[PDB]
Amino acid sequence: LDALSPEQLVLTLLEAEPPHVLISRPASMMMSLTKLADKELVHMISWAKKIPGFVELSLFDQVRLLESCWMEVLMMGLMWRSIDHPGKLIFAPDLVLDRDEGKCVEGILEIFDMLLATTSRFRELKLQHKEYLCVKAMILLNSSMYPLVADSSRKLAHLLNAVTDALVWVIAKSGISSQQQSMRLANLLMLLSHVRHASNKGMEHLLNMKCKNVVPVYDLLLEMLNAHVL
Amino acid sequence: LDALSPEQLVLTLLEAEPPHVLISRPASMMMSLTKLADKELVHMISWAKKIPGFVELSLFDQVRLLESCWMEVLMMGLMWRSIDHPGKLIFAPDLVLDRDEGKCVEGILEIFDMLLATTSRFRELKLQHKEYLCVKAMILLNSSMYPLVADSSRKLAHLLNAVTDALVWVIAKSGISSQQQSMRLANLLMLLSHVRHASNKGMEHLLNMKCKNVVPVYDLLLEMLNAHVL
Ligand SMILES: O=c1c(-c2ccc(O)cc2)coc2cc(O)cc(O)c12
Ligand SMILES: O=c1c(-c2ccc(O)cc2)coc2cc(O)cc(O)c12
Repeated sequence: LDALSPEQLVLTLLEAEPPHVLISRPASMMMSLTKLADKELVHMISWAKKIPGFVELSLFDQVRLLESCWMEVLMMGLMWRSIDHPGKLIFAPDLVLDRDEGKCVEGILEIFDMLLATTSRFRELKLQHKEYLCVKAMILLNSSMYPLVADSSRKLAHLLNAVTDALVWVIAKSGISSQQQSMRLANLLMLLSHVRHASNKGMEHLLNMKCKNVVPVYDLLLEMLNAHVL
Repeated sequence: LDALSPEQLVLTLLEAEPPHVLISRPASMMMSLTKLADKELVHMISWAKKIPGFVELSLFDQVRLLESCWMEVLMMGLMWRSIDHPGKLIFAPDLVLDRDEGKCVEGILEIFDMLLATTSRFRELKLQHKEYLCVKAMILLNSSMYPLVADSSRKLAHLLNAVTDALVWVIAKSGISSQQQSMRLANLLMLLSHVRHASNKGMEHLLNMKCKNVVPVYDLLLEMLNAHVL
């Protein structure tokens, strides 16, 4: 029970943060974004396994959550990396793209603008480091409704409730009024729907891409998940 | 300021609820769903105009919110209508479909299952009538980030904050602990991302449909919005 205690949970999530990922480049923008995502997924899996209680979930729930959440978690990390730089998306060290470079690939400008506007909202709310760590973990745990709708099910609700309690604790430490605490929790959680919207649009765009101009991220992810079951 | 007061706001939303809509039927499932949506949009516009402060927003914000939110608001009303009936989707009086009827149209079963699982989550949480009225209005107001990221912008934040305060008031009246209040607010708002996910999948499916087997809902909606500007 103390591993899921707020201060301790926050500090555990801080140490599970993924490393810096480089594209390390030797049709090009899409190849770079998909190659980058495949490299980051490796570390996302590692991060998930470090969230207190995640590996105590059934294997079925662990895999369903990872397969559903990947673009959302990737995009939430992108938004945190780009928070202090209006008009820029810091995909990686590295791979810094300006909004206007989205004009070169059909369908991408729309996705860049949604990403930049969501990032702007988190900048305006002055998202804290401790709040970002809770939110990103909530994105993985709230990704698939199925796992919630028995032993493993009880557990997922409990785990999502503990991260939420941590977020509530972080907001209370800010010293603001009870009304303002309630409002800040609502403003942050309403933004989760905008991160989900971006991920859905990104996935739709990727699925509409011609196979030759892209790394097959999803199939590579499934191989990773099979590789981690065996 | 008292029009946006919690008890009064809830009671105003209750009276702005749309009427029952019938398909009134004289390739068929998709025609029925799209004909139904076009009829409901007429009343959705009317409902929006009755939410305190909505018509005080700039015309640009009113139209952007309506164009972005339509499938989400339609689907949240569907989920409320179907809440007490596992395995059934009560699209309208009527037009009651069983989960298995989704098997007949390609791509629809996936959307029916997401709708039925989200509906199941709201049933498990025992969503109250007063909570549903606040949530549906929050779905319209949180639909587009753009309008938030000056006079009309200030206003949208204020309006979204008032509905949120109403929801917080409703949850507090339930008598549960402060921790439980925080947790219930989080559980409901996290479900908004699942309603957004369903709407995105529904829109993608509709856009992939062959024009002859569907009513052109979106173009009809734009005509309604132009018809209401003029
Ligand atoms: O944003 C992305 C990303 C992406 C990559 C790394 C990140 O950290 C975040 C997103 C990957 O593939 C795409 C593929 C697409 O077709 C469209 C997209 O917007 C993306
Ligand atoms: O669910 C819907 C609805 C719909 C209709 C009425 C409602 O109250 C809610 C959703 C309309 O068009 C679609 C069109 C689609 O291609 C797929 C869908 O799932 C839908």
